[PDB]
Amino acid sequence: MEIVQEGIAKIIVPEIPKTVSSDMPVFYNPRMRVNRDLAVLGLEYLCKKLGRPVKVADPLSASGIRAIRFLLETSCVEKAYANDISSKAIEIMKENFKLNNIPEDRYEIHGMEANFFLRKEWGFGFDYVDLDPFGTPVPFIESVALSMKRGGILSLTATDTAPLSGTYPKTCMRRYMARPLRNEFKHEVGIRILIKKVIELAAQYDIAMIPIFAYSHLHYFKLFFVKERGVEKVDKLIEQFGYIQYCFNCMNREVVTDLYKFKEKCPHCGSKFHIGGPLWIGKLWDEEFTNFLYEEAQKREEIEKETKRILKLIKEESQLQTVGFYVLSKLAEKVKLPAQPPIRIAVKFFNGVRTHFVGDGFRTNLSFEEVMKKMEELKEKQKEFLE
Amino acid sequence: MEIVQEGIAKIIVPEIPKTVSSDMPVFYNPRMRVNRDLAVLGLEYLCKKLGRPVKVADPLSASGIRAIRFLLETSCVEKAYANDISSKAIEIMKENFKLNNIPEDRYEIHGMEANFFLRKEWGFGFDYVDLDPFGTPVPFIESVALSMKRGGILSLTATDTAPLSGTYPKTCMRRYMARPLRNEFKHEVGIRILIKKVIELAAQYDIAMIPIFAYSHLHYFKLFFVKERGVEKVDKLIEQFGYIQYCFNCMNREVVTDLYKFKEKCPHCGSKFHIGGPLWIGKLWDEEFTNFLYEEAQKREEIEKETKRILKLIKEESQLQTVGFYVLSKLAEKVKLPAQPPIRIAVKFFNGVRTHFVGDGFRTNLSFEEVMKKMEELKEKQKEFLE
Ligand SMILES: Nc1ncnc2c1ncn2[C@@H]1O[C@H](C[C@@H](N)CC[C@H](N)C(=O)O)[C@@H](O)[C@H]1O
Ligand SMILES: Nc1ncnc2c1ncn2[C@@H]1O[C@H](C[C@@H](N)CC[C@H](N)C(=O)O)[C@@H](O)[C@H]1O
Ligand SMILES: [Zn+2]
Ligand SMILES: [Zn+2]
Repeated sequence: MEIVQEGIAKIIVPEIPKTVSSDMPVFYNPRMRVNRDLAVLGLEYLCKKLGRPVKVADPLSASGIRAIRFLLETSCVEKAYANDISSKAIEIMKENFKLNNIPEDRYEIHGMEANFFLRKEWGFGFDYVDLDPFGTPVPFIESVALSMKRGGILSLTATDTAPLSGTYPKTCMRRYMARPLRNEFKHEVGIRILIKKVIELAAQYDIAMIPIFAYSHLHYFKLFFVKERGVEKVDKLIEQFGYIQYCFNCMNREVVTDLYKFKEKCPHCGSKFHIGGPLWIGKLWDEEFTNFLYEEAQKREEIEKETKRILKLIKEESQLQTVGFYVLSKLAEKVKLPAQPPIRIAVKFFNGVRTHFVGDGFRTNLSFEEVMKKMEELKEKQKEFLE
Repeated sequence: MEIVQEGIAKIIVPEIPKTVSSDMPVFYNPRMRVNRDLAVLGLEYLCKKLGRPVKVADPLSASGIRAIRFLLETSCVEKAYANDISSKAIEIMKENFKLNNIPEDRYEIHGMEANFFLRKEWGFGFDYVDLDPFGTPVPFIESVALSMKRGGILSLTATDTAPLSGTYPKTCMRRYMARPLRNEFKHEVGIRILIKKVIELAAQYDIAMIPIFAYSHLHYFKLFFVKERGVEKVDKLIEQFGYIQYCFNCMNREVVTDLYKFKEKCPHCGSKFHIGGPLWIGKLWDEEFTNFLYEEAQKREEIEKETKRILKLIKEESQLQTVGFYVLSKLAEKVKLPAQPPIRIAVKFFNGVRTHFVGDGFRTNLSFEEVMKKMEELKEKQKEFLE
């Protein structure tokens, strides 16, 4: 119905509405461009790390765009295995591979349910898997983990951000077995819950799925994991499950890994100290992986400018990783600050860094009390020097 | 190699060792007789409840004994679907169906991996599934839940009792995401952990798998679940997840569902108050289902006498359901009781009932302090009337 270009790929896709959401359930959504850019960069990383030809899986392929961009824009793909349960998805996919002049022996197209596709007796494990569902990836996690080769990377998307972010808490509990927190850093809480779920499902088979990258945008989450083996590595991951206590009155927060250590009342203002989790309380970014993504992205003209800006922000963010973050406007509303300095400047007063999660958000190693003290010191010297 | 009879069935099986464990990994284990008796009784229950022909699944069939006994010893099986990934398992299974003169249109034999077998596009859901693995059932739970019809019953076995019972705690955590308790009621803790795992895996798909029967013997667990639909029912199940605090010094125990409520020290003796769970803190037995099993068992000559005795004990036990139980010998060792009355008599002093879990174990609604008080009152009137 319509021809579009993304990166080096050209594809035929049904016409899409004048405007779409980031998680729009259409055959091809151009707003997922950043997502696919990241997936391509993540694969190139593996190309450079393994230094050999890899086999990649695209179990939920639709137009075939991801598999195609993998083949066209990375150096090491021996063969791409694309799949979709939808028959017309398949037809379109076929024509799209041909449209990009991709040799037949470079790919396989299948029309199976994704779990069956992944669990086929291939005789080999996948080095790279991109799992890109509408909604939750939960139903496919185990099959992906089992199908992947040791040291392989998973490119993952989830669009069920509403439950994970606290809009629908009972729904979140049913699917992820965790209590969410609908606060100023709700998207981070959501991502950490998702990570926990991925890890525990793989852990059932003594597979260690280590998170190495996180990205939140509007109504989707983007994660990367690397698969490893050994019960000790699984154990290490599990040890980094925990909870976040958070106060809606004053925004105080605290990480708890010791079940004996929960506090009913917020030590700051005495309001109810809510509990979020259990969830991943470890790092959201592997420094080296993240740095590579950024550097490699900059060498590619076919990578969106936005992806490059986001990666630069995430690089900065990855150097001061914390559980949760602060939002300047909300702190300001709390202490009535005369004027809010631009976030780039604001973070400096807190020895912090910007976060991609929210425009005026920031991470810091300072304690909550210290942060509030800084909010008072500022405002105090703002008012004093105001004459 | 050898012909054996179990119930009404006659089967050919490889010769087995002079002696075997309850969980012996052989083609056919006669020590699982009680397990299979229960499975047959559970199916007849469904026969009487639905009053129509049912389709049953035996995804891990081996000799075919369960499917065969279902067909021969119950009234309502329209068709049995048996499966095993092992080729010689298949050969044997075929001959066994013929040996029992079962009409061809009454069964189907498949040689697939059990998850693929279960997830086949059958065009119908299974009314009854018997899942009988060596070790953990975890890898098959989701496929079973999805394949089952609403209102269908699951007959489940697990033989990985060592991790669940606290012998291997890190292994338990990896597979079940729970801390076990290697105490006097360790097998109950293990079962409640297993139940929790089953529920949460089904919950991922908004399926409510309600436990209705539990049985622990030596090195295996036997559970029954019924499948239901509706997020509210799933919610109800999740609400019955919780923890058990237990003291190894004095055997004090307490159920905690409120994360804020954990105590570091045992309120009785001040020793460390350990935490087990999260796990199922609800009922282990549906009264009606359990009663039926017992009554129906008594009408069947081909049902083991042992199964009948066990069911009678469980019937008694199901009328006073508690989280955890006490073991007389261990309490006695604690307070040095002159003589331990037979458990049948002992339970009366505690307003309790016997438990099938352990010979001299008992359940009671009395608090720990009350139990200990009874241990002191007894011993006191034992010594006073000793002259
Ligand atoms: N269970 C399933 N098995 C296989 N394919 C599925 C299944 N469920 C959904 N799909 C396909 O899943 C695809 C999901 C899409 N979000 C894929 C998007 C694609 N990766 C892109 O970047 O454009 C749809 O094309 C569905 O047809
Ligand atoms: N993944 C699998 N898919 C299908 N069959 C399997 C799988 N793993 C193990 N099996 C078969 O699982 C069976 C497990 C047995 N414990 C079955 C016992 C049988 N239910 C009985 O009562 O005698 C073995 O016969 C294996 O061949
Ligand atoms: Zn507060
Ligand atoms: Zn104690």
